[PDB]
Amino acid sequence: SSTHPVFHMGEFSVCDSVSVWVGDKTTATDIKGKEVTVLAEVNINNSVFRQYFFETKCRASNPVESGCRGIDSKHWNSYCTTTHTFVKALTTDEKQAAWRFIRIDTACVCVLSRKATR
Amino acid sequence: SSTHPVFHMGEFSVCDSVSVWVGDKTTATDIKGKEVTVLAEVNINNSVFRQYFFETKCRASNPVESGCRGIDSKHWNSYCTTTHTFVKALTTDEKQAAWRFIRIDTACVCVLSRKATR
Repeated sequence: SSTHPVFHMGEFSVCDSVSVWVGDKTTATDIKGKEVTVLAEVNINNSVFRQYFFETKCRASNPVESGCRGIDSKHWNSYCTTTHTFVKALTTDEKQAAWRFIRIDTACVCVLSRKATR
Repeated sequence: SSTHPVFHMGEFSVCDSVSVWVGDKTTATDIKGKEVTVLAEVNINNSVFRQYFFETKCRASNPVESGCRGIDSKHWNSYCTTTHTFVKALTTDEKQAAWRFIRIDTACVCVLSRKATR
């Protein structure tokens, strides 16, 4: 059936990623390597904001049984790597809410390798 | 010459992306569609933090003259789309610094299309 305009003449990617705005994140690692308790809402003094985090995870580490879709999996070995970044969030290491930079999954990238070790 | 272990037996992606931590971002659009002046440092009351933004842009919209590297550009048409996300930043719409959600470039994804219009 030709009743499919490729979703939206595109949109599909080499790998399937899922981006979720997580607020129920209770723990995250700061850039300094500190595992801290993350707050769903930022309580500064008299202001509460729902911050949330856009965590883009890999739905599949290998959309196809060889690597990524479209990729010549004979010369190129592929896998979906979830990239971690450090985001400015109000987090508490114990009983002190402070603005830190915590690692969240920002994207899911398909990496290519020539599958040739040296 | 075989003096190349594929950089790090991988790392290379279908598309070339550049992730920069920008602090000199003076303007950004809030999720509500408000063009606001972005501050390099967040001045709340008596606390100044250097926030910065991780903007991952596309170094090339088409790494190869057909689509993306490895992709069968005969059945799949490809191009690198820079994904925009809204990040919680202290921004001023004029003379009021407030925590808003501004669109930054978070990733550069290679999208695939069957190059077949319906």
